[PDB]
Parts: sequence; structure tokens; C-alpha cells
Amino acid sequence: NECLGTIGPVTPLDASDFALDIRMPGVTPKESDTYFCMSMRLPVDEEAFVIDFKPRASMDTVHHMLLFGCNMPSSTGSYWFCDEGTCTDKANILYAWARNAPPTRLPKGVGFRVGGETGSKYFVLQVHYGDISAFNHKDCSGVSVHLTRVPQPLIAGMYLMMSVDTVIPPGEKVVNADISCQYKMYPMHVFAYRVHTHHLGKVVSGYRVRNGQWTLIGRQNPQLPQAFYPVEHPVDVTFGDILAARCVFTGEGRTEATHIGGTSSDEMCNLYIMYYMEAKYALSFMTCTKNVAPDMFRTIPAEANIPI
Ligand SMILES: O=N[O-]
Ligand SMILES: O=N[O-]
Ligand SMILES: O=N[O-]
Ligand SMILES: [Cu+2]
Ligand SMILES: [Cu+2]
Ligand code: NI
Repeated sequence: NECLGTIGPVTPLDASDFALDIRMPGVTPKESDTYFCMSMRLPVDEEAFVIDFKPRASMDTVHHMLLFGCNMPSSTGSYWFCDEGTCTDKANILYAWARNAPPTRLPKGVGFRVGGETGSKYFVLQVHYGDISAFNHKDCSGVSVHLTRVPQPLIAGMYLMMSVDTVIPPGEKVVNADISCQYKMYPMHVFAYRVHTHHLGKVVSGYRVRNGQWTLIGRQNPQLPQAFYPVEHPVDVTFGDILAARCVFTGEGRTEATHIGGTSSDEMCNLYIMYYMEAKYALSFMTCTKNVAPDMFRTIPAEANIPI
């Protein structure tokens, strides 16, 4: 957790492997619930694989950490408030660290592909400070990332499901945000999932639908720590399957309508489905921002409507 100083952020591990430490540049937050961000350009231009993550966080002050891969970080320089954004392009989430929900490891043989022609060129670290009650001292919290240039037999990726058009009228008891897309790639295997909502979300659920049958991928209270939780049973999604997600929102407590957006007063319905694929079939990211089968949600399991 200590700042690195003279030895810097790159530690050789083996002939082909190295650790990259992505830390805050000795920051001292002034308010509670501060969101700090920073970027590291990858040290290698060629293709590499992220096979492990080690959290390096002060247990007193850090609420959560997020690590992203992208090509255009929102800001240049040393560090910034993530109120100005994380990445200008698509931020590909790699890792979440929650205080009250310790992370689960990548399965062995699984890595994210980064760098090269098409991979992420930058890491962006987001650190959410909770208490900030310490003393006035400098903080260097972050993540140690294990990189290798040995190709991995299985490639990790992210299937992101997000609402874009949700409107939650003020005081409205239940507002559903439904998301659905047909899967049209090679088989992916879901091993982890993360849900994200702001203060109005009560339950988020995602399913694979295969010939009318709903198989649960993940279902979580978004007010609980937003870590990646492992899937109960590894769920394969194959060509012709439908991915379906529902967030349940309340409008109660709000004087005005709440829509999708980036601030605390806005909402989000995000479901991050972390998968692996065979390397020769793999693609690193997919997104569903649509609702292609809206009448299919008539047979959605009851669990998706009651809170956990
Ligand atoms: O039931 N969707 O294949
Ligand atoms: O992915 N079929 O077990
Ligand atoms: O979750 N704030 O965009
Ligand atoms: Cu947090
Ligand atoms: Cu959000
Ligand atoms: Ni399988």
C-alpha cells in the first residue's frame, strides 16, 4: 500500500511477466465521498494479457476501487475528479474492489487482452474515498496488475447491459428498466457479474433466455457493495440466446423526474457480465443498450421484481 518512490511502478516477475502498480499520486481528499481518477499508459506497445489483480488499498479510507482499460482517458496530467469522466471513449471495466465484498480471482488460464493494435492502451483507476477521517497524510491506494505476454488459452471480456432511455417519474412506486439483445457471437461463459445503479435502484437481475426458459446469471441489491460477484453456476451463452436484464427503480423521495445520466441525481441501469471465451473465438467487449424482445419480459421470474 506504500508509495513506490525510487523503484517506480514496474516490477519484473519473470522473463515474460511483470507487475504494474497503478496508485494514486499521493493524494489528500478534502471532503467525504470523493472520487479520484488517474491514468497509466501501458509500458508495452505490443499485445499483453492481464492475468491477476492485487488490491493495494488503505482499509480505513477506501470505499471502492474500479480499474478500466481504454484508449482516451478523460483527463491528462496527474489525477482528476471522476466527475469530469473516466474515459472519453468506452471505459472497459477490468476489476472492482469493494470493502465489504472481497474480490474473486480470475480463473487460471483466463486473461484480458490489452495493448497491441486493438487492445486498451491505458489503465484508468477510480478510487472512491469514504471516511477521509485520517489525521492530512498522502494516500497511494490502487491496484497491482499482473501482465504477461504469454497468450492465454481463455480470453476474459465484458458484456455490458445498460439502459439509456429510462425515465422515472417523481413518486412512482415501481419503474422497470428492461434490456434485451440477441446473442450472435461464439459461446461465452459467464463467471462473474456486477450491478450498478444510483440511489433509486432496489434490485438488478440478468438472465440468459433460451427457448423461453430464463436461466439466472445474477441478481443483486445495487445498494450493497458493487463488486464483481461470482456466478452460482457457470452459464454459457450461445448464438441465438437472448440476454435480458431488469433494474427495478423507485421514484419515491424525488420531487422531479429521474432519467439516465452520469451524476448522483441521475440514474443508471448497468449490468456487467464478465465472461471468458476460447481465445480463437474471443472478443473482448459487447454491449446491449436495446430492448429487442420487450414482450418476452411477460414471463420474467418473480424474483426479478422483489428486493434482496
Ligand atoms: O427464447 N429465446 O431464444
Ligand atoms: O457450455 N456447455 O457446457
Ligand atoms: O455512478 N455515477 O455515474
Ligand atoms: Cu464506493
Ligand atoms: Cu453510475
Ligand atoms: Ni459450458
